[PDB]
Amino acid sequence: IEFLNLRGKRALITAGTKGAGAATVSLFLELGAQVLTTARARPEGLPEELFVEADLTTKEGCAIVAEATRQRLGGVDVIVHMLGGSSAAGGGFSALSDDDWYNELSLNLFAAVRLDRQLVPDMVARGSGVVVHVTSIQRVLPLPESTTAYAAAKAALSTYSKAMSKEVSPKGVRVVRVSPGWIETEASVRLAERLAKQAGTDLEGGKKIIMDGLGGIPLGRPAKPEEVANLIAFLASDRAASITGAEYTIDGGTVPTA
Amino acid sequence: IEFLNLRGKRALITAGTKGAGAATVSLFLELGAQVLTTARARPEGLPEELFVEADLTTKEGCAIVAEATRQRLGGVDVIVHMLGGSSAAGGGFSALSDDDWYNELSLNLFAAVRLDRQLVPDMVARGSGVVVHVTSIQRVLPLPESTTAYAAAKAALSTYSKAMSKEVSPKGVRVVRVSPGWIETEASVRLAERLAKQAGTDLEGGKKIIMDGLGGIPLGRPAKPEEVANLIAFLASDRAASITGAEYTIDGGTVPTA
Amino acid sequence: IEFLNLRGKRALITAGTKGAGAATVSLFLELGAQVLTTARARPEGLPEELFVEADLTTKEGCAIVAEATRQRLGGVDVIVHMLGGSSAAGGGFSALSDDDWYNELSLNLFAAVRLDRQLVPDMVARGSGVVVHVTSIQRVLPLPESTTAYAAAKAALSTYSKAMSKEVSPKGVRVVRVSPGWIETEASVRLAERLAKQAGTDLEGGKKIIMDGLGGIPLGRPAKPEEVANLIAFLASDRAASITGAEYTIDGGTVPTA
Amino acid sequence: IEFLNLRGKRALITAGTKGAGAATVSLFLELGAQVLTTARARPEGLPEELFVEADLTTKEGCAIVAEATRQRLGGVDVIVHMLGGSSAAGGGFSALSDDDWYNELSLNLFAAVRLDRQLVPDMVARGSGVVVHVTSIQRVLPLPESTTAYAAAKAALSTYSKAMSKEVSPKGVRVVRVSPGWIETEASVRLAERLAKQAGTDLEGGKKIIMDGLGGIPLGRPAKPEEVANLIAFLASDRAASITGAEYTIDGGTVPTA
Ligand SMILES: [Cl-]
Ligand SMILES: [Cl-]
Ligand SMILES: [Cl-]
Ligand SMILES: [Cl-]
Ligand SMILES: [Cl-]
Ligand SMILES: [Cl-]
Ligand SMILES: [Cl-]
Ligand SMILES: [Cl-]
Ligand SMILES: [Cl-]
Ligand SMILES: [Cl-]
Ligand SMILES: [Cl-]
Ligand SMILES: [Cl-]
Ligand SMILES: [Mg+2]
Ligand SMILES: [Mg+2]
Ligand SMILES: [Mg+2]
Ligand SMILES: [Mg+2]
Repeated sequence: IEFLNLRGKRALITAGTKGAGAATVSLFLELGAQVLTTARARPEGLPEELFVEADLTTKEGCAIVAEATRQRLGGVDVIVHMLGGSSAAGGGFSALSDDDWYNELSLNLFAAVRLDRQLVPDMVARGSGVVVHVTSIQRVLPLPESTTAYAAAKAALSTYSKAMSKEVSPKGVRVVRVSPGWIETEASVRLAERLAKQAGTDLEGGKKIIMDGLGGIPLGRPAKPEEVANLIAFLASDRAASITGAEYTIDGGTVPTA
Repeated sequence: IEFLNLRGKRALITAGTKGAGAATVSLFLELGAQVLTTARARPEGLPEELFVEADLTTKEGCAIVAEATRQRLGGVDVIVHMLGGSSAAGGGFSALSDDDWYNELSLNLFAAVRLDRQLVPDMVARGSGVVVHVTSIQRVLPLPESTTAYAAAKAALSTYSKAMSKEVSPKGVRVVRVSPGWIETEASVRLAERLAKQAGTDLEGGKKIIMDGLGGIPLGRPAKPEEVANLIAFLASDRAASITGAEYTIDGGTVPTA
Repeated sequence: IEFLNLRGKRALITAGTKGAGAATVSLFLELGAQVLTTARARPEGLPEELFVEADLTTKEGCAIVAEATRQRLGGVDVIVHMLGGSSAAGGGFSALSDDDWYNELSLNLFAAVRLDRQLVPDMVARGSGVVVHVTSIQRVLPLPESTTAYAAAKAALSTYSKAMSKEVSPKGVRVVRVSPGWIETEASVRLAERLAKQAGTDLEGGKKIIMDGLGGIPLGRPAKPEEVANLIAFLASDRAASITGAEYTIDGGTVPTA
Repeated sequence: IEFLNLRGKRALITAGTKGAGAATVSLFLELGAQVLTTARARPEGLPEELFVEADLTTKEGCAIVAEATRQRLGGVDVIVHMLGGSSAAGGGFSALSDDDWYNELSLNLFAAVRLDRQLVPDMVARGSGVVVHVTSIQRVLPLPESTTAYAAAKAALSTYSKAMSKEVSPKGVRVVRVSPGWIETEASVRLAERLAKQAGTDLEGGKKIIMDGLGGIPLGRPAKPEEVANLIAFLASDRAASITGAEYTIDGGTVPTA
């Protein structure tokens, strides 16, 4: 039995170069979806048809991607908003400049907002489709050292997503959130290695430092990119037709409240 | 590609006679699981090996089922606690007798507690497994007319489940909650028909009365039993290995908060 | 200016022998309220008129207190449900017996339920009054070692309280929850001292052990009994006439989610 | 007994011209605080020393107010961030322009962020003080017609506030949120009257239309400006010394979840 498939579905998945983005692109293709993804620069190995080059942190980039989506897919059945991250330095709330706030909002909130504004009305007119906003456990569990503005932007995204669900769910478009905790990437593995040029070393000890900083991960490990992809594919499928306006956390139990 | 399967997995699914319980039993069997389910009386059509007869609202019934599980399955990889419901009359909090409170707790909370106490330690010793507590959106969104004690019992279940996840997730047993809104069953369809011997009639109008009572369902319809089964099977599978200590709501958007 | 007073108000405050219970009794008397409080045995120093002797963990005790309230106060304007606690040993969920579950529910949930059932309808008939359910941060942030059933019972209480608020708030009775974190009592100070007959000693070090177990208290200290009383008196006063159906946390920031 | 006072305390209360802002200014002055408040233009009746003229929706305005605070108060013990509102038209998420998003963020989020960045470090250096972020129930309960961006901005504010509390609470500065539902103002009373030039008329009927739009208010009426002021004064006082990192909702029970 083929429990789940995405055959025929046209999907825009933002930021599919690496990490969970790449894993989600890869899984969607496995499941039969036609995929368009985005990056500032196309990675050398993958088909030109799969990528549109753009800076989604700018309104010009969003305009380009929305149009490319229309031209390449002809329409969208699934949007997965994966673009996100934080580049702010540490030092707490008072070390955040106007630039930092603008950067955090542009990356984590505005790309989804701008793309949705362009693409969702057509989905509503058709009367079917799914939008997945990838938020972050920091939206409920903020970590202040360098991610105060990151957390705030993800909280804006989460509530924006719920608001949109209230509007478009009655019209047949589902809108869900996926909220990951720590995801194991090349970047994070190197971060774990880094925290070992400082006191300690062992890598495992480095990962422990990171996990303790989150308040501990009951599962004892971060999520793999493929595991985030798994949840997103499930939510985008017809096996999830009654799921909308909800946030599905994938964090190994990190968020410690019920 | 076979995205999801449950081959080899041994599953206890409580209360599998009808509704979402029956749909979950049916889906698990489709996906290759060995299933044991429970009811006060076996339905006439289905194999004797599939059912254990017991009253899970009593501690004797729970003792019987735990032992039957050991004898028939030899061990458990997945427990899905589906037993739940409310038999209290209306009249608000002051119309709830001591019997009503006892009944609501015994049905919605104590069966899971008693079974988990017996079965989960062996899963922990093996170092693998999944427990699914089926709660209810009323645990966060209580409706006072007849379901004040029902809501309270489901809230106890939800927090109990989270507590257990904190303890056993580090030992390799995942513990998740599935929180349904209104599920379309034979009982509810007849309820919709009933609210038409009162003012109105149209059935569709009857379902509207029910949905308005919930504060509205953005999706515009209740969940189907098969849709609840879909989510439970996903959570029980290895595609969900990083998901624990979380509650996954399936309610068409009913809960109106982010 | 006398910002706040409780002159003329008749208050039942359960479990007022010590800790926050005693501090709340004391503050209410300071603010002009007529108070009735409860204990298994009256403390030697305080007026007989102030206390009714009863075991509120039994339905007989609740019946006695409700009647004593009617006889001594003639009516109730404010009920503060402070009775709560946990006597379960450690060992996690599987070490909880049927007795443990019964004890936790009887102490933390059933006394409020039984008393409310008797007393609240008269408040509703008058069309004014306040009920304060003292819950616990464990209702959202459960700690599994010895307090799995305690957390579950407090979650039941919290959702029960919200359900009741939906019913009686439109009739002019406010129903609010106060959710304390760690409260500094004689018992807890001795617990801090105890964890020093084990590794360490310093008392301050003992309090650190406790706080770390909670995941840390940002404020850096537990709440004082008087501080819990402060919040309860505010909520019971006419300065809080628009506050109902809400839970007010007093925990020095312990709960780490927004 | 003088339960509560704010004598000696120096308070910046933003946006104190009308509504809850004016009521909070008035109450703080009653309780002995030295107050500085803000508006685009000073209302004709009140002392020049009480107001600084500025447009807090701009970074220049925030710079002006922070400096005026330093000159007029010499230091700040309490900041109450009351500035907020929405000017977006209806039409749902797709009717929100880039200007709308910028306006909603600048008004509801950025004024607090910019002021806090300037003023909070000095409070931290002193080791005492309170910051109150006035959010909105829409941060959890978003209403999509015209307030999608408003809700998102208030959610950003709420999580930002929690993040800051984690950082500065250990240093002796408390950071709390007050989350109002509908507040009765001149503007809203006229809105109620307006919805009567449309179908209906009765004013009471107009207020019913508004309340139904919120999903109903169990209390049956909006909060008064003075009632919001009451809660803010309590939270700013030494009677609330153990309350930090929490959000206190004042909405007559509107938010329907526990
Ligand atoms: Cl990677
Ligand atoms: Cl496939
Ligand atoms: Cl929704
Ligand atoms: Cl059925
Ligand atoms: Cl299969
Ligand atoms: Cl967990
Ligand atoms: Cl004490
Ligand atoms: Cl007084
Ligand atoms: Cl309520
Ligand atoms: Cl006004
Ligand atoms: Cl005063
Ligand atoms: Cl905090
Ligand atoms: Mg910076
Ligand atoms: Mg009854
Ligand atoms: Mg025990
Ligand atoms: Mg607009």
